[PDB]
Amino acid sequence: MAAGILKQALAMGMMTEYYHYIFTTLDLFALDVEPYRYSGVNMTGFRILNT
Amino acid sequence: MAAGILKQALAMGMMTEYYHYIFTTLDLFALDVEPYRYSGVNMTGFRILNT
Repeated sequence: MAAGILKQALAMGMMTEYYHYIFTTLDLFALDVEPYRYSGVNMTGFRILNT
Repeated sequence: MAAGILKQALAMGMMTEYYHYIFTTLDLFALDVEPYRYSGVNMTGFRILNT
């Protein structure tokens, strides 16, 4: 769902330095983040997998 | 070139209601505009082809 909602957020001009998103999911690290890392959004979440 | 520079402008957070782009090209009408019409940017140009 998070991968899906991010695409919609991009389309909507909401992936910028103005927005900060906290993600509840522990599988945050599984998300393709290539489309968003250059934009300046803040995405924070948690990870229990000890990589 | 215009099709190409628009993609870069989107990536850069520059296809929004704040920006107005005038295009010199007469083939403006040939551009896939599906990625940009919902965003609020202003794109204006000319067309000599009498459609």
